[PDB]
Amino acid sequence: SLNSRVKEILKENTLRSMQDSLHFKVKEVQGVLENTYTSMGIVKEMLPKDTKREIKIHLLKNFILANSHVAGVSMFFKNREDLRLTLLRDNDTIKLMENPLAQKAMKNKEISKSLPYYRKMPNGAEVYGVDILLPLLNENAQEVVGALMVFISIDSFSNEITKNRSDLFLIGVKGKVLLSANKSLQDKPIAEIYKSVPKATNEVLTILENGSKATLEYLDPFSHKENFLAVETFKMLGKAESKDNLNWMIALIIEK
Amino acid sequence: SLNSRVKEILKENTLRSMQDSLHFKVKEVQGVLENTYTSMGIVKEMLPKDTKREIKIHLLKNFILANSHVAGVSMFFKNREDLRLTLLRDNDTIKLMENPSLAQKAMKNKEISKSLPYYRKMPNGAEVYGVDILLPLLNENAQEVVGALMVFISIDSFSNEITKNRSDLFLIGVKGKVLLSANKSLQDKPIAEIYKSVPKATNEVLTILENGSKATLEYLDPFSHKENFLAVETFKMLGKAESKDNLNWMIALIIEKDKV
Repeated sequence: SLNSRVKEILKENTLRSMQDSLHFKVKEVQGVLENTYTSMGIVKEMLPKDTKREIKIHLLKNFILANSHVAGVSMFFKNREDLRLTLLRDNDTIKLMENPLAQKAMKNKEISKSLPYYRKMPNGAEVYGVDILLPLLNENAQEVVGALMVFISIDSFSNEITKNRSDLFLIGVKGKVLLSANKSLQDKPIAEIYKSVPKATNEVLTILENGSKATLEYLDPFSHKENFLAVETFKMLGKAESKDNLNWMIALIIEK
Repeated sequence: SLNSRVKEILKENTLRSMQDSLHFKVKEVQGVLENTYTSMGIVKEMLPKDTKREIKIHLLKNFILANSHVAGVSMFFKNREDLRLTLLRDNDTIKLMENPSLAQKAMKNKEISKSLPYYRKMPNGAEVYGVDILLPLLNENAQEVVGALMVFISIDSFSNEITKNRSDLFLIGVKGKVLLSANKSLQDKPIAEIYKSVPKATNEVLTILENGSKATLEYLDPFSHKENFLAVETFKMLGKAESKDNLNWMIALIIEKDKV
């Protein structure tokens, strides 16, 4: 008898310890984004200052070199044709000459972000990432003079999500898998992938809209064994306010 | 027999659990520090570029405004006496001064250096406990040192992570110096002396500090006169950066033994 009272107490503790482990991982991903956004704020303020084009390229280059999860940055200046540049990682950085999200951002004077997409890199590879768009202001902090685009590599979060583990999912807009040990799931919705357990995907998709966190059980269509699932949301753009600031999600699974 | 076996089992789970809680706190503190180390790396690279004095000050102002645990930032140029400036937090604003800004050794070293903890006089008359991180500024060819950037990290500002809404955590530094705890009068004192009534405990902690490990133990608290569990964990204060001046800091977590 008391065996069975012990087994329900231990299951409670398994679920809560799983939730703590997920929370630790969420904070780790938020802290990567926050390191990047701190540097990005400083570049945003310094890029429109009264500096030669070459200073500005040094600034963008050192921003990317310092931020491992940034795969490229772009500046566009309204009234300067020599300040419309992209930098992308290759071995070090490659400079290349030459906009709805950016047009929006300059007009609302507000940080924007794109949906996840693949972008080609100097060595023919394709990096899955999101653009973050920021207005650049003149000295008086009122006139918009340009835009800064930061390409955040979602693949870079392999250091946090898939490194020596395969039990973690990074989930994004509308249930899309952004990153997971199984690269075949990238860019596909959990509603498609996990159609065999509709209560689960729909409980998960609720938590993703509502923010919040939760645990459940579901039958994994790949392993065919029963799995504990724990999910937890955070705001990808952090504090901000922008209409574009959505919940991302990290999911953690454990075989029952 | 079932009761004792289960009680030992629960006790290990409890130590293990407070190590998890402490590791979380260590990564939060290291996250805060990484905000600053990433951006001071950019500042380090941009400062000696060919820009006007007024651009260099804007960059320093932006750097300190964006890093809440930075309480002062300074630039020194070997050959430009107009670029010898300090920005200090003055209550809620920033205060520019041109004072006479170890910094020798930093410029001779070409690696990132660090001071020992000290009490810095602030413009509002208060003293802030922190450390200077010193970064050399290199010319174009990355080979010759033209000056230094110094970043004063306020240890006191980690109260948000260590002592806000709790009193069970300690930040510990060089040779067991207490850097931050809820009992303000421990600051800057060695645990060897604070906890002299438990010499086996301090010997163990001090050993973990030098070996860069983690552990748990039990000790009788000289202040509450109750027995405590104690978990400790070291981390490299400068994080990923190689440096002669790097060392282990530590966070410690205590819990009254008769509450778990």
